[PDB]
Amino acid sequence: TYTLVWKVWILAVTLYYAIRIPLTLVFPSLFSPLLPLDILASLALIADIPLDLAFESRLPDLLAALPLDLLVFALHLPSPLSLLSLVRLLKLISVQRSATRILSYRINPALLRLLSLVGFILLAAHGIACGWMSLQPPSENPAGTRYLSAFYWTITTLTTIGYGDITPSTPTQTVYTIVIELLGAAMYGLVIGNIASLVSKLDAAKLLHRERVERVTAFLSYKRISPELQRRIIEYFDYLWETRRGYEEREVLKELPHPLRLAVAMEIHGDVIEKVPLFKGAGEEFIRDIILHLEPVIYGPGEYIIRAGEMGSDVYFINRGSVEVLSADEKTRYAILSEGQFFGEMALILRAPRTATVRARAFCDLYRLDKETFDRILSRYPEIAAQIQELA
Amino acid sequence: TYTLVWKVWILAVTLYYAIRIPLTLVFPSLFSPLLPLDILASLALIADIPLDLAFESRLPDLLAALPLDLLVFALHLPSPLSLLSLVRLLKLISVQRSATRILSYRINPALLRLLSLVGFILLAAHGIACGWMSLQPPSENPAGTRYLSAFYWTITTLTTIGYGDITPSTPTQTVYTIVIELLGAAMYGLVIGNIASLVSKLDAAKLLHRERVERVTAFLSYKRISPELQRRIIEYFDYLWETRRGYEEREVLKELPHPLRLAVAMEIHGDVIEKVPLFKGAGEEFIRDIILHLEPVIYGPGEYIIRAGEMGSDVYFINRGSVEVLSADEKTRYAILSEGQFFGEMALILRAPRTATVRARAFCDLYRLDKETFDRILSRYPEIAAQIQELA
Amino acid sequence: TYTLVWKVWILAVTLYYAIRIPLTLVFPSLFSPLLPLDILASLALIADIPLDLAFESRLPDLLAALPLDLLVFALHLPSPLSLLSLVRLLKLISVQRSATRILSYRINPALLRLLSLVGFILLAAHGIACGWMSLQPPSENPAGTRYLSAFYWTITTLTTIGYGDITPSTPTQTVYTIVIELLGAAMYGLVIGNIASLVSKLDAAKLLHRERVERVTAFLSYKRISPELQRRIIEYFDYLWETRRGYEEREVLKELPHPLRLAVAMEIHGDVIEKVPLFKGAGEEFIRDIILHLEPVIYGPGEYIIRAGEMGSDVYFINRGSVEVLSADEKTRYAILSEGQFFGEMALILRAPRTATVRARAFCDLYRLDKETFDRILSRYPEIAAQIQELA
Amino acid sequence: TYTLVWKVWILAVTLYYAIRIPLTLVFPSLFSPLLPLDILASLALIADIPLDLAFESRLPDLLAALPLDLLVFALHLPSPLSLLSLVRLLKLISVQRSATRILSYRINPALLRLLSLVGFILLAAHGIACGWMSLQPPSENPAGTRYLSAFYWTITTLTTIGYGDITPSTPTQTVYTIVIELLGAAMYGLVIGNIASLVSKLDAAKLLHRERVERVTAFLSYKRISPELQRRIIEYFDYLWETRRGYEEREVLKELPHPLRLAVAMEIHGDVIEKVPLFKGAGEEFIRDIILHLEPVIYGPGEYIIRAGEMGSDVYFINRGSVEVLSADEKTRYAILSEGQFFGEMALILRAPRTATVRARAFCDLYRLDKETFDRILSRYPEIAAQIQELA
Ligand SMILES: Nc1ncnc2c1ncn2[C@@H]1O[C@@H]2COP(=O)(O)O[C@H]2[C@H]1O
Ligand SMILES: Nc1ncnc2c1ncn2[C@@H]1O[C@@H]2COP(=O)(O)O[C@H]2[C@H]1O
Ligand SMILES: Nc1ncnc2c1ncn2[C@@H]1O[C@@H]2COP(=O)(O)O[C@H]2[C@H]1O
Ligand SMILES: Nc1ncnc2c1ncn2[C@@H]1O[C@@H]2COP(=O)(O)O[C@H]2[C@H]1O
Repeated sequence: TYTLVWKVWILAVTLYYAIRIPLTLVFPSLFSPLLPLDILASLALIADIPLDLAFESRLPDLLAALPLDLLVFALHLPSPLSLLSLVRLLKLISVQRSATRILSYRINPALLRLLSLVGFILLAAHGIACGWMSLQPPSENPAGTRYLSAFYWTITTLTTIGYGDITPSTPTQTVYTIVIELLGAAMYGLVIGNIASLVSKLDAAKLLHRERVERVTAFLSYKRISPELQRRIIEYFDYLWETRRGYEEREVLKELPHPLRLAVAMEIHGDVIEKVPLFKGAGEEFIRDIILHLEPVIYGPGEYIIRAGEMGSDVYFINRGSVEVLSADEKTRYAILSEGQFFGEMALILRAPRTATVRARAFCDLYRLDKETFDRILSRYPEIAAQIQELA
Repeated sequence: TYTLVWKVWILAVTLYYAIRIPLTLVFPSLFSPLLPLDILASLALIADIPLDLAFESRLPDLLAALPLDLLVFALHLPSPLSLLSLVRLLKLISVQRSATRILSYRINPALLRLLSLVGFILLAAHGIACGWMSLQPPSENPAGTRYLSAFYWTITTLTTIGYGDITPSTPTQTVYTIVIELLGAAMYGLVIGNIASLVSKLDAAKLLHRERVERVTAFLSYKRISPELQRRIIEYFDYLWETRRGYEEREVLKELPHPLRLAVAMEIHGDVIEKVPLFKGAGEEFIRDIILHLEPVIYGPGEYIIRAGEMGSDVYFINRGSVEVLSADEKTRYAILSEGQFFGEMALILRAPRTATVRARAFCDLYRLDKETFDRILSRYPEIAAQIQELA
Repeated sequence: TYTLVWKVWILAVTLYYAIRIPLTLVFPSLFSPLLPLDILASLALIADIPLDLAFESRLPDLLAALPLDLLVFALHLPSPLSLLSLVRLLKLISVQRSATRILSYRINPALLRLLSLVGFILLAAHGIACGWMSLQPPSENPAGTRYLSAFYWTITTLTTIGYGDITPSTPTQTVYTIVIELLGAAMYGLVIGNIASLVSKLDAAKLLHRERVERVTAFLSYKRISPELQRRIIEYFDYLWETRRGYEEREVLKELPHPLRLAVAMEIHGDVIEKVPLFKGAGEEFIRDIILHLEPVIYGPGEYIIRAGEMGSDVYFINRGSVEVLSADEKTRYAILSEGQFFGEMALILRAPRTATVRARAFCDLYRLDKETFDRILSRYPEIAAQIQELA
Repeated sequence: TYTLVWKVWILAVTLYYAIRIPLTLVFPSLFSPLLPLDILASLALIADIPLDLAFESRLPDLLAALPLDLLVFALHLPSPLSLLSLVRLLKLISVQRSATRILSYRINPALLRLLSLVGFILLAAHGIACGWMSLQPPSENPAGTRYLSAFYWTITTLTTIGYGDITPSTPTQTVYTIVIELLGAAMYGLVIGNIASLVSKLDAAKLLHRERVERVTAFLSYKRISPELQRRIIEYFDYLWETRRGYEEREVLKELPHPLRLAVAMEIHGDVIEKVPLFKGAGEEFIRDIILHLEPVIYGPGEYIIRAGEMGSDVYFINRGSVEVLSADEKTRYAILSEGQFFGEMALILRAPRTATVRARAFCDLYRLDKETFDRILSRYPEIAAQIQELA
């Protein structure tokens, strides 16, 4: 974690060069008072790439490492050959490359891109204000006022607002302004594109659920389905949103490898499976096969799970909801079942008519094992199969 | 439904503070005439969070609850310590959080976001106009004219229009204007991004259908398909758009749980299945299996459904279209079949050559059951199987 | 096709009212010279809704049908009660609703939306210019110059350019300008959103193919695949783009119903299947099953289709490419096969070692039938099965 | 590769006409000094379409081929009939059509579209500046200053900045400015839409992986999974990003035809399969079937692959990771397995209890063959089946 301090220090040093270099290009006086800071930052930049190689597309580091400054401000070079101090502003490409990889997971990449673009735009605005100040007529005005005027002009130009109170007066000013207008239009377009991209991907799951509900409702409208069934479907979809944001269990768990899927299935269904009379005293591999073949099914309130008198072929394990066991005529409540329990266990060993009616109080979200998968998997574990056959 | 009145009242109170607080910051005279309303709103805000806890990320409520105003306007504090009345404008974060959850289902979330952004932008424009009025030279002008001028300046700045008739004159005005230009560019970019996001998701189904038609047409172009077949396909796809917006039945009904899917299938196919000679007097579970295994198929106008003399293995139930039964030589019309009827019933009990030719008048949209699924499911209901075998 | 003329005439009439009504509101002189056109358009609008009901959300038609004009310009009503002539500009909602449904299939809906927005923006600019002219000081200037000035001001405002040479002078002008600035920002944001939506969906297939190629190349990079195989894959993907725009046959034909799929398969494979020694003299249903079970497979240049000495279980039908039959040692060319021919026919009746080597000159794009599907489908047609068994 | 030189030369010639034609329209003096270049470019354009037909929607070529210039500048035609020299600027449509097909694969098409739009915008700005210069009052000013002023005005207008220092003065200037404002708004909207489209599709894979991780984490949050399992899943997903950018092997290899899939599978698994005691001396087709039926599975660090005492039905081939073979009580390390080796080979010939415990050091990324697929495919190769049965 010691490299984060070095990265932050390098960011501070490059922001220092970004602010001072154009400012001292405009004002050559500011070179002796900030000399020790310049020397210290030059050493830091020289030593950075040794520390970049240790504990790990490269020209920017070499070009910003060597001190092309400290000589143009010492020998007092002319304007054409004084702009070679800005090669040290190529460190930003590397600072941004480091920042986009030491924060690619905690922060949304679109937001990181937008923030980096905003910072680059502010630095470029400072540089453009310095360039505008340089190519101005010499007048006796305070330096702060002349900076606040150049910065006001460049912010007015970059935002495409264009008040017009500060305008070009010389042909060189006009050419510079044309260039700055082009870059300002490009940068504002980039900002708008970044914002539009950031906003498009915000509510993806809500929009997907809304489109699914609209498509289902339109299809049921075509098939002339009664309003009661549509109301039940809309209440289901709403409950799905308020519980799992409209996500089916089967599609989420196909995004995982076999060991992780097995671990999740065990952590969900272990005690509930283990505490079954039929399967107690059986091995762990048989339990794993069952724990891997349970199919999620959500039953709405008042829906029929098992009806009295039907043949029946499935067993159900309650995971979240509640259930009422009732008579054939639905006059007497045998029992109320909650989490951790099960019903329909007397169907994996006999194919007899069912013994009661099962109804749902609220949304159930229970798992189900069919007798076909159970018989399929029972072929490879004959000991249990014998116990089941004797039980029958 | 009593909480909606309270939410609307809280919205009105916070819009009141949003309008009055900056206005009375600019004009300290407006504090006695609106004193009872201020007291009443202060009580409402104090009592709101007791009513927020009952019948249900929290600091904004506490910071807006306490009256940091009513003292800066009573003791006549100076400008640095007079801006502590605006902490009560943090209630907007909670009003927006309530609005985005008491209307997340009726309104498109993108539209709600755009409307909330527009309201926030108007409130911010009022506040920025007040701030611009505050840092103006003292002159004897009517208050309404000075507000209409500050509001004109801030609307001109926020929209990036920039007429330039009203411009900064002092360094403080220049700094304030630079800040306002930056926020105006950000807010306009946000508005444009919201509008682009809202417009991109408008005609999703039409675009999907258009891309499917284009891909199919291009693929048939590669395979050099005759124009008649392409014309038939385009007429089919068009009928699919004018009926179900280009949606396949099988993919729509996989978006539903087993009980809801069973209910929809029963409500679609119940009387049509029930009134079959072969299956009358059979149980409800057998009917449910058939009602669950019917496969949708749309036949175009003039298409062959059953041809005379073929072996044949399927039965068809008419759902929407019309049919003409015709001779082997297609000279005599045996019958015309409409909704609620069926044909090909003498194929689930014998594998004999067919007895007539079936043609479609218009698009049919009929269901079909194959003899393989029927035989598969007949294994678990032997009583019916015996009746079928004796019938054969 | 007579309704298109009526729709175009209604569009012309409503564009006439859109241009004349605000213009004659500004200039009350222009009411007698254009009186017959106004009467004729009023009759046309009165009679339109009788013709809207015949040969087929309704208030706009009734509100634009009755002549609320022809009285405000006849009795010379004052300004508050003179703006009731613009209710007849609600016909645009219906003209646009008709246009978006009589051209929803020929034109891209995004382009139609953009064009409708542009037309509405131009009409609104004309109306806003008229409103700006109305609330101007009375001066003796030519009407054309005053219109060209109001239109210049409104175009400068709506585009967010804001030259500033024409600016408000009165409080009413300032309020009107604030409103127009808000609507101009909204309309420009709408235009930008429409353009971004139109441009995002332009090159969908090319982008999908590019992402597939990038993903495949990156995955092969991880697995350290030799450059020759990567080059072969890239040449394949390129050929897929230059032939079918990167579309797999199997996914395109699952977008069609069973009769259309059968018709396409017959039109592709009919003569090629029919002219097979093994299957000649067989029925049409057997041919249909084969024509429905042929699987597309593209072989690259120089690839092995059948190798000498392998067991072999498949038959291949050439559809587009060319093939070279060669010896076990690949020294002698037995034959060259083109479209309409086949090879490997002596594998659906015996499971013997193969008799030659098959190589591809260029990309083949040939179909393949396995012996498993052939045996599966041969169970239900025993006569052919007997002929095959005797042939073996 | 000789056509690229001709295309570049044609691009240079059309950029020459784009710059000179409006410039010599404004300044009729510049027609004799550049006469030989004009003649040479006219010959080049005349000869281009012969070379367009050889070594290969056409009107632009014919309209730009004939010299409608060289006569309006020779006979000194008036202004209405002097604007017929610009028909030769229709060559740009063909230059762009050539550029969008000789670089559709190396360059992102969105970037190519943006660059072409930028170039067209710069050329249009030059033309608009020339048009603005033409309709200016005659004054004695240097030509360069008048161009730099017209270009400054058109760049200020096109970027929607609108300083306002240069404004219309005549009605013709006002109409021209209104037109230019409309085209500038359209072009800036097009640029913003292009940038937004380019930025939306940048980090597609990272966003897909982020959404998968968010959905999985939310679903596990609903099911109340312990933090240890969630931490293991997040470490897995992270390793998947740092290795294959979040791509599953099975979905990537379904994007390839059977020969390419077979070649990739052979190049991945060949030596590892070949060096197996059970399968040595067997044929190549049997090896191909195995090499086609190996299923990828990634095991995390510390995960159980084979547990001592279980029945066991699978064999594993190590591809990338490392493995530790351990005792039933996990006290003694039998061996450490690296790339190119395998374990569990004594399960495809007997269904005996396993003989050791297999654990993963780091992420493994190993392949697995089940005994069901092996038995399925062993039916069609009886010789090996006999060798396996005798081995058992
Ligand atoms: N007295 C009871 N208490 C709790 N559950 C019961 C009772 N009687 C029946 N059931 C359950 O109701 C089911 C209905 O018939 P099954 O064969 O599915 O198996 C039955 C049991 O799971
Ligand atoms: N006279 C008739 N009226 C109505 N439908 C008929 C008549 N004759 C035959 N059909 C139907 O036409 C079908 C053609 O042969 P099937 O064996 O499919 O079963 C036949 C019946 O469904
Ligand atoms: N002389 C030949 N001319 C054309 N095709 C041949 C010739 N000999 C063999 N073939 C084809 O090459 C195939 C190789 O072995 P098959 O059993 O697949 O069936 C063979 C035929 O399809
Ligand atoms: N001494 C050993 N060295 C390396 N691998 C072993 C050793 N003993 C067992 N194994 C492997 O561990 C596996 C555990 O039981 P299997 O039947 O899967 O087959 C076994 C071998 O693959």
